[PDB]
Amino acid sequence: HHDEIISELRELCLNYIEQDERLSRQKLNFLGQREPRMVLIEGLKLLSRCIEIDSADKSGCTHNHDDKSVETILVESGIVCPGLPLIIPDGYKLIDNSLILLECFVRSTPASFEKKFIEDTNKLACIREDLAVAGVTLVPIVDGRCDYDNSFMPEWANFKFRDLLFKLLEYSN
Amino acid sequence: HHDEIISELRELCLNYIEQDERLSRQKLNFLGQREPRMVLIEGLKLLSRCIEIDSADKSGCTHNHDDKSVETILVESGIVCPGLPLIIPDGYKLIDNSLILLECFVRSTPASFEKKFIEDTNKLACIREDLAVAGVTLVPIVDGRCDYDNSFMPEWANFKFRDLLFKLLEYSN
Repeated sequence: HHDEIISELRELCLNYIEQDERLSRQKLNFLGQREPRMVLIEGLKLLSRCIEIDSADKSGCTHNHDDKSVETILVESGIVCPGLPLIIPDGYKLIDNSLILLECFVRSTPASFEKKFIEDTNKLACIREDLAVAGVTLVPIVDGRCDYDNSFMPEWANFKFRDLLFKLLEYSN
Repeated sequence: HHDEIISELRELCLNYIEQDERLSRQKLNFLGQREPRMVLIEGLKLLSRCIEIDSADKSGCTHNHDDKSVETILVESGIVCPGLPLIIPDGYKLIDNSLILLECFVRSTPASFEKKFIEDTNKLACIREDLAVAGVTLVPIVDGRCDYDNSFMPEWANFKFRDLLFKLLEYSN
């Protein structure tokens, strides 16, 4: 049954995902879903959020909890940068006149890993000069990962959570 | 003749490598060599230094000009971190209580690119906790590149410089 899969996903979320406050909102969004395709989508977002927070912590920056744009981040610290592409980083840290910007990703093949690393590098590089004129030095960080492992979940639970999400995806295919 | 190759390398160094002060010492070390194997070694170091400075500038940090260790960097800012692995970053920036550490590399295949990215990531990750106890937050940056291009050299000159270094390597093989 699809209800059994959903119930297993619920118990993994509650018992095996570390109780970090930054995950609370997404865990609740996930637990509030009863429709299989919505459980699947919120489950993918939950596992992605674990990876992003893990990357922000390892990179020494603040996880972009409320999906703020670079434009928004600078405005909130009293920095005016007019005419700037829409970039939503995974992490950020405005320190003195330096703006740490973090992009993280997961790729499973070396060729897709390198392609994505170069794309994320170019994405951040595009705003270096725009920030420089506003007196801000870009510190761009690209964190590429080869798997979906993170500090908030034991490896077996992360694997089981992905196995259950796949069964839910098959049920909706 | 090997003297013709050396003379061509000399003119490329002087006429086609941008006159950035951070390259001056290595350009002079290179120009002072007359033996083929020493011209080759100093030429590889020169092209590597162009890439490292280019990475430090793009990463918003200071190029590690005098190959200082992490231990040394912290001592010079009045930060005592006792018992720390020997790590010489390509770049650094101590800002407030945050230590930006930069590792850069060039790899020509996607598999070697990913292998090296993960190794450089782990190298920096090893000191996160050691720095954390000394009140310093590590901001580790790994800049992987797919080629030897840099802002200090036109693409044709960078290619010719590598072509001439290869002919010098063949002469010494």
